Amino acid sequence: GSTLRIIEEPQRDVYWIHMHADLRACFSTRLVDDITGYQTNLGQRLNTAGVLAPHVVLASDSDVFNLGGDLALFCQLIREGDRARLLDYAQRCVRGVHAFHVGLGARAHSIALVQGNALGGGFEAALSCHTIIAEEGVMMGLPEVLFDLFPGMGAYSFMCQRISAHLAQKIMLEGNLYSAEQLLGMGLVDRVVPRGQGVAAVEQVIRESKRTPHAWAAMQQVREMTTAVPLEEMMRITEIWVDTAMQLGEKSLRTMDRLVRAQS
Amino acid sequence: STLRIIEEPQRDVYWIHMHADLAPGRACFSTRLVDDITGYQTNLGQRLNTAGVLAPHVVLASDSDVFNLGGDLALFCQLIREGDRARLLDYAQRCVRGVHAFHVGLGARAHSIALVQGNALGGGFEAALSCHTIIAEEGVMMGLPEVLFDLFPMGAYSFMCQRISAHLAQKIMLEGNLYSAEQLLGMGLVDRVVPRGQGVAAVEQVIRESKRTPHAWAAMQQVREMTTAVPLEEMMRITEIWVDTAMQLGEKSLRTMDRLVRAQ
Amino acid sequence: IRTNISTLRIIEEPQRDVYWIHMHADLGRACFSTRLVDDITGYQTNLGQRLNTAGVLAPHVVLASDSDVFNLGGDLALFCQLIREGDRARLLDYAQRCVRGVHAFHVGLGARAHSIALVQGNALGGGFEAALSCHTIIAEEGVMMGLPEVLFDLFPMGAYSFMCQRISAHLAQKIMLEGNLYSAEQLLGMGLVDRVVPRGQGVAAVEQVIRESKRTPHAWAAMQQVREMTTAVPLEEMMRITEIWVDTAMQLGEKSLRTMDRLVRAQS
Repeated sequence: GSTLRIIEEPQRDVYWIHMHADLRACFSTRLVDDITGYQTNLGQRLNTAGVLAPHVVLASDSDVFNLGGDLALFCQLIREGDRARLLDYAQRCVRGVHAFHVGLGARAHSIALVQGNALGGGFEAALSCHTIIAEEGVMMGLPEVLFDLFPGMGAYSFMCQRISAHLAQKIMLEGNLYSAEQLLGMGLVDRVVPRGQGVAAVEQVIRESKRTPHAWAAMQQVREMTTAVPLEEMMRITEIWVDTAMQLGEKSLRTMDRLVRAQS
Repeated sequence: STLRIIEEPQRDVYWIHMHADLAPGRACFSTRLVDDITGYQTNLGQRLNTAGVLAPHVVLASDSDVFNLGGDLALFCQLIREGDRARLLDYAQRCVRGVHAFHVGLGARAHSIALVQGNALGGGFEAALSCHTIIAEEGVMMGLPEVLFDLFPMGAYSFMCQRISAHLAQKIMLEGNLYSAEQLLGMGLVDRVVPRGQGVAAVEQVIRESKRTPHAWAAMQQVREMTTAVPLEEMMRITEIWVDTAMQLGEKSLRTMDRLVRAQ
Repeated sequence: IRTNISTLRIIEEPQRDVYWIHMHADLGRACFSTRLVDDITGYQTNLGQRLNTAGVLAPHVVLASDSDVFNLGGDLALFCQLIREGDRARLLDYAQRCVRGVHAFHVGLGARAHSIALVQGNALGGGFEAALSCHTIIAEEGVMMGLPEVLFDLFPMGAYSFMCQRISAHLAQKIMLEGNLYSAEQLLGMGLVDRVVPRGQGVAAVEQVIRESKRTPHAWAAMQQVREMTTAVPLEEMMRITEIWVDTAMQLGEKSLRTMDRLVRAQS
């Protein structure tokens, strides 16, 4: 769990997950394992304690939110032809984001606090939460498509919850980066605040939300039988993602190599 | 006794005016009102089918200074304090049958039109959303403020998702805000907004337009049935969720509901 | 099993896997005549087969028009003839053929192709639906689109299915029933079209979409696979809707039929 800085507030049942406590700021296998590990642990305690409508905040201790998938790993596994290991990584990432999407199995309120740039998997992670709070500037998008890498952490599924299937498709293929304000007008982020005011915004959401715990839980039950993204669906999409990733040529791999270096 | 019905078999237009019995009490969905509405719906629907009338029109309106204040809070408090889940569930199921009937045109592929000339809160707002066309007069306020005392909203979510994103629908349902007709129009939650006292004229305009394309309307309804229509069974599973949550309302929520009844 | 595919003017660029289909090369009114529909479906199958065999990744197919309008929709003259003769069989056959044509664009000819509709003239009824079936719609200023046929009680195919991909089910219904015509600008703000450009700049706009899109072939193919298992409109669904369409069409009254008669003459 060295990759995470955890702050737990049992009294009010608010829990903070800070990524990149070990520090590129990406979803390394260690970070993914640490996140899923904590999600499972926290979810178990919440269930066992019978807590109603807990809040879980996803944040970052880095100057960026999260740069997405572990491109260095992708290049290694693709060049080695290790589909099995790549698929496993993808599935673990999906379990992570889906957990936020369904409230860790504890009907929790997941809040993404984006105070830096969120690219690829990073943007997907934010979209997996119930509420997205971003500061100015910040920059969010899936530019990885520009070297022909299909987004692999539920971008389409999560976006369709907020926008049309067609627009979601356009955004995913275009490879553009959007400002927090642009995303707000697009309905992809919920609140935009000045720099350094992110945490304050999160507290506002919590305070307002904590006044309707049963209503929240009920809403979550309804989502579960209606609009919720099925984990089984996301897994079938990971098969598509891995198959496409494994077909990346050296041009793409080399570009990914250069990106890692520039960011690292 | 709770309804003032005006039938025009000449042009197959049927007006349902709620709250005819008050002409003194609370303008809400009392058990009697719900029974009266569902009873008439079933009767009219069967009559229309037997007569084979194509694309009839049914208008939901109110004779009170408000459209409808929603669920019978006075009843809820009684049943909740008595622990009578059976009766509460039965009430909920009857309400769902009523709103779903409007949604599917009474089983006669009719055109449901909600004429909202007064405030529509909770169930009242949901009733309007269950119709195919919502006509509101300037100044009118609609919303689901009951969530503020932790009472989950019926078919609100189901109906809203027909007009807006699942994400936005969820946010609206949990915020507990009231919206003006003007705002609702820009949000896509109401279809037409006209000056006070012009509501009926607006309804007649919709009727005239629609009556000029009966076969096309019937076809559209057939398509809806095999695509986007909200399943009755789905709404009936949601009632289970609703009752389970309602039965857990604390004393403070009950007192708040008590006061609201008195005030209204 | 290849076979012969003059209602179309085809321009193929295998050098870059781009293929242009220009409707109304034979030009009566610029609508979906039985001849045009057969020409389109025939070419779609031929090209699709070639693309599949070649294993080409993310080919582009452009639907355009050589007429001053994009497409006026269904063959009203044919409808009136069949309806008055009570020939449901032939009417249904026509509808199903149209559905196969539009669905093919929707699913990229079964070769994961990127379908682009270049609308430089009015697109009515089937014409508007045809554009909505594509993945990208590029329109020029001044162009009007809509489904005014509903006005004489003719139900719009897959218009509803295709619109629900871009807008709410509720708004789709209203647009489907109102019978209004919308400008390219209006459609853009509504999310029903993707880009609006000045007159005569349509082709340039298409080239721009293609040039940029060609940088992400594998990504496109993957997206199409996801669409297939999630939000793509099933051919089965459209076929069931054709039954509803024909049953309604066969019930058109004298007034409607006469209105259709005059429309054909006016447009012709």
